[PDB]
Amino acid sequence: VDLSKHPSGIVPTLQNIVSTVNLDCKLDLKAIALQARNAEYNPKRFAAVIMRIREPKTTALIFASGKMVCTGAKSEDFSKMAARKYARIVQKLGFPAKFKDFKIQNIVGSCDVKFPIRLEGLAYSHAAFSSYEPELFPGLIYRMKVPKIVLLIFVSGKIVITGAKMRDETYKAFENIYPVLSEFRKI
DNA sequence: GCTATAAACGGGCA
DNA sequence: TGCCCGTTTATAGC
Repeated sequence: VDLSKHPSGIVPTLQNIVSTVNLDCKLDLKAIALQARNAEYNPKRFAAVIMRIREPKTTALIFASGKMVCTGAKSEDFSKMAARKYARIVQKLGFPAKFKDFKIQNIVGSCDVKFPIRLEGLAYSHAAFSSYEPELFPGLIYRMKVPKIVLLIFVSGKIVITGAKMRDETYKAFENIYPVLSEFRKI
């Protein structure tokens, strides 16, 4: 384990990637839904052709403007790969699709400090960052400021980390919270 | 299933 | 304007 960005020795698994990209062409979603078998289009419910591929297991959202969203991938490149696959499926249907302005929009990762946490004690000494109402949701909602990352901390020691645009913020935010979570170990 | 979280999207509606 | 819906994913306690 690389103990330079991970002094803890713990590495958050990335669990979901959300990305955008501009096909930079106007599209007929009604037509796309007809010749593609992989596509569902409910213009009332959501003005988007919803498309999926098996590897990388992803779901895409394709809007007439030409903007496209890709979700479900386990990493940044994996997400890019899927978006490339979707853009080419579109090209194959006779549309001047390109691959303009690809952007990693959100990283979601999870990890495990491997010990229980007193969520109340954590929520009590960090009132400015925390939000813990275990009747609505069993997880503490910790909005870190540097970096601006949102952590979801639980009793078991399992942790969700979201709102990251670079995977180093996913890693930094956890590293920031680890010596805090040890402070409130549940014995 | 709903409860919560981040984020892109575009149509709809107060 | 703004807010919802829309998709995905870890988490887990009703």
